[PDB]
Amino acid sequence: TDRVSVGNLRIARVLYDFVNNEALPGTDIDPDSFWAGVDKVVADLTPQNQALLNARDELQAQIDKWHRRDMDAYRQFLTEIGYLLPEPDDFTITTSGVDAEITTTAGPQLVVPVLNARFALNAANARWGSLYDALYGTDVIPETDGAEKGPTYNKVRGDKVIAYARKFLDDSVPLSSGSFGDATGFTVQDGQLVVALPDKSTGLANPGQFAGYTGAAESPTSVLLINHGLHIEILIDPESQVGTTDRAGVKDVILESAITTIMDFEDSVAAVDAADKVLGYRNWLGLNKGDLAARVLNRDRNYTAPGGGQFTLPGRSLMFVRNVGHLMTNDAIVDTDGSEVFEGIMDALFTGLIAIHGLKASDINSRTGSIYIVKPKMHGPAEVAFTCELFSRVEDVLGLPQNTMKIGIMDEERRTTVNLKACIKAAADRVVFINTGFLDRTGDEIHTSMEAGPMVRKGTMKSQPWILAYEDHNVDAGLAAGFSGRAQVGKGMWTMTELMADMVETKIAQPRAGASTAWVPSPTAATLHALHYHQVDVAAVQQGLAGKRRATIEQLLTIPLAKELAWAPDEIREEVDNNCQSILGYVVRWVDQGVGCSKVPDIHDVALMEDRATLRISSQLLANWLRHGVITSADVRASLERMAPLVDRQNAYRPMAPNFDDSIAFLAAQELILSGAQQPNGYTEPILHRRRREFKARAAE
Ligand SMILES: [Mg+2]
Repeated sequence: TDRVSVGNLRIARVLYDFVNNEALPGTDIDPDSFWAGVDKVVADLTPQNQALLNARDELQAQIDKWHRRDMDAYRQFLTEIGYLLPEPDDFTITTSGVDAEITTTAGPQLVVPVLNARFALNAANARWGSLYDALYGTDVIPETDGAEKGPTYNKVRGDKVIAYARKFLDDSVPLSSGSFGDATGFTVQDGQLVVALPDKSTGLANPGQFAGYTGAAESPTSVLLINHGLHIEILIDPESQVGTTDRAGVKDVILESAITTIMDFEDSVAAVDAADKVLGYRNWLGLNKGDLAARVLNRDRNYTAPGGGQFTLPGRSLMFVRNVGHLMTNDAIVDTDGSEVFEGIMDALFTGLIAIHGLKASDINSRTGSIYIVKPKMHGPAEVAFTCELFSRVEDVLGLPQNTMKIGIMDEERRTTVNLKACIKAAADRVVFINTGFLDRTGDEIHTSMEAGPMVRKGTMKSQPWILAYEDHNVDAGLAAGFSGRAQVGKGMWTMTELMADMVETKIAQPRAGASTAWVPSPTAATLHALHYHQVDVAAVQQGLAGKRRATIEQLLTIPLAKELAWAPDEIREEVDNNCQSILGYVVRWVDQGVGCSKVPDIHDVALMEDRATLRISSQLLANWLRHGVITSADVRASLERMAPLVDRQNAYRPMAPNFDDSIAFLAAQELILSGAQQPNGYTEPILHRRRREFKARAAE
């Protein structure tokens, strides 16, 4: 074959070559020492990795049985089987060497598929974004009569955008008197910002909110402000299209938006072989070396301090990289017998190696010397400790200081939720955040209690007792662990990519809940969500929550079982079509085109961002309804065949209809539902990877 032998490993040549020719040069790490290290790490930790997976199956088998055969009894049971462990002693995390974007700044956290270079670059550059563009291009500014979007600039709509932003400025950086709506000009005098009004001139209520400016102080090209640690930059140009119409010549209002971004190797991308992993690793490498070009990465921004000195602000989002979890293997590397090597282990080694470049001036990501890795789908403290040991072994192989590789803990599996304190403690010196990945968490909620009975509709999950308890519990544990000022307390994604007016009105609940960050689907969403952090003083919210215990173990364990006679025929029908539509729209692009993240309109025609987690939920819900007689196999088939044609319509695309059984993608969709109950913890990768590889094979012959 086309593999390279290194000890007990046989590395796909493309991966081998990529590492030696692109990743290693510049790290001082000799190839022979690196590969020997890979071999050693895989050999040493694989047994423990498998053991952990066996533990998951064992626990789930006991739970399935318990249901097939009272909160006090259930809780007692979970304790006996080691599912629910004792609460560890109180403690404070000790993670050091973390950048300000994580320890101090509260703001949006963007996620992007790392296999898409364009997206990745746009996301990295999302650190700064036009509020005008975000307001004008979305429904935040309703397209009422006269204010709708046309092929050319609508002056009326533009005026609404201007007023919207002027109000934002008034609410964020208050003037001593008057409002920005009446400003006529901006000047810097005695290191002070002076806003000219018609009747008089005024300074800032809090002069300290003035952070800088560009151009001559006597007539700045831009004025930099700061609120709750986030920058706001007013651009000034009386000659610009918008400026010519503004009272103070204001051209735009730029907001520091995506403070941090997660370059994702997991749920938003489809990488089933060495070739796919390499495309991802190379983009990750380009990001860290700063030379990725599809467009390029922006340079840092230069300003003059109010006092006179020159300073620079990062023009890029501080990058995290989300490795895959402990489950999957990938043939990018196989042993002598041909057994695939655990993908998570490889990601730690490769993304870690690559991350070293982001620790040096491009020919910088982290100035404090840390590598930020999000580790998803972990189940319990032992799996967290396993990840920490993996990182410890990789640092050794890479010759990096111990604890360089920090971990962003996803709280997205039930066994981690109910043992969250312990999970944090296991990574007390490496954790940089905990985040409530509500989608995966909901998927795990359904699978864990699969045998308990029919679950409530998917949409109903967002407001169930278990998830609300889960959200507050995550915050409580993080704050109790001393996260405020040391690590991020984050919350989930807003998947309705086009409903920005709704996101702006409701996503404010997250920072209000003490979350120093939350996930956004795009640069536009990051800029709009940034608004929330200007309205909410997260640092103050967290201080006020410190010490509070708002969720009981009972609330966390409250299974989302549906009540008797809960739905009507039309309601069950809608739920099935909606879930099938979501599954088919996502899967067809996954299997046929290798796209792990797509915008798929639901039964209500609302554009929803689909990823493996949204898929895990839809497939698990239907698997659960089919499992308990709520719907028949005919209902599932009919929905799939009814929605399939619509998906073909919405879309190098290969139609699934009319001959659905000839479509590998259609078959995958059907398999995910019908075999959903048998998938490990309801994970979609096993099926998705197999079907995607099958497609590639067929396409090759
Ligand atoms: Mg997830």
